[PDB]
Amino acid sequence: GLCALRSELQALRREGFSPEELAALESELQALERELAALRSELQALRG
Amino acid sequence: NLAALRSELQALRREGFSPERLAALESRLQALERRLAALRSRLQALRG
Repeated sequence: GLCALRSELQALRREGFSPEELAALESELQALERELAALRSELQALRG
Repeated sequence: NLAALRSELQALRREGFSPERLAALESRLQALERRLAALRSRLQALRG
């Protein structure tokens, strides 16, 4: 799940994977987090 | 919890809220889920 992928990247960073090696994966995860946050705020806006 | 989000979307639809905004959000949720599983796969290839 989103949570597990977040914990997997922390693990990879703990195991010595560098930012250049993970930049594309970390930036994709960040965007999905932010898109999920957006969807939830759209729902609150409808309910509002 | 994307299942929860889907449940909220369907609840709002039953309650008469903007069917078109809800459709647009459902569409974005599908696209987000496609990228989520694709990211999951890329991480699995690295095998920690």
